[PDB]
Amino acid sequence: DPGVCCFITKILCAHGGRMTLEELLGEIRLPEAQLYELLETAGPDRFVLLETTRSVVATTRARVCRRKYCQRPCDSLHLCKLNLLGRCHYAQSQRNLCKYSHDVLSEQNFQILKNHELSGLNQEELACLLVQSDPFFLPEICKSYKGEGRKQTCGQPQPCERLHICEHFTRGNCSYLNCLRSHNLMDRKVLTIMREHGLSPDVVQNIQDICNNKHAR
Ligand SMILES: [Zn+2]
Ligand SMILES: [Zn+2]
Ligand SMILES: [Zn+2]
Ligand SMILES: [Zn+2]
Repeated sequence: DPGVCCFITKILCAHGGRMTLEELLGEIRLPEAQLYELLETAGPDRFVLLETTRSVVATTRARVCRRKYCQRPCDSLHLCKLNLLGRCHYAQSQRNLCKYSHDVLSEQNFQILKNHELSGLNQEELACLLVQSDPFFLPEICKSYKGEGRKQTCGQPQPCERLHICEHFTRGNCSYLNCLRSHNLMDRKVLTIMREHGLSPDVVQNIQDICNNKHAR
């Protein structure tokens, strides 16, 4: 019923979603070329390789459902976003119930996880993977932001609290060679907003590197 529990995915997700190639090699006990074969077969939509001496950042094409009022059939995951970010009160309150599933390993999600080679991961491992992969988990992007070096139509009378970043870049589909909108998630103001939303700079760095990878398509 479940798919195969993937050694490489398992190890990366247990180690925070990124490891150096040298670390992974030590864990898997293979010659470098044998590991590269495994990584290349899964492809860049699952394992991002970069120079950091190289590292591997785990990702997935699995995404959380974006429908307002979903009914079957659906090919996406159904779960509580805020919960995976440690930001859902219902994880503490006994008053009423969250409308979103707080169990990523639900019957409903089972087949989707299998379709994406994610069987045999626990909720902590899945959350690590998803939060650095699905743009759904990012803070809102400012639609008033048109690009760098422009008098912004936002920010008055009160400061803008939305990210001044390219939304398409975060979704892996910015088609500009020289985009006018920032692709720099590691900017200090961005990191503050990410942090408040529940994303640490280390998580954002992984997101940055995954998005850089997709932009280089
Ligand atoms: Zn759905
Ligand atoms: Zn919830
Ligand atoms: Zn703004
Ligand atoms: Zn862009």
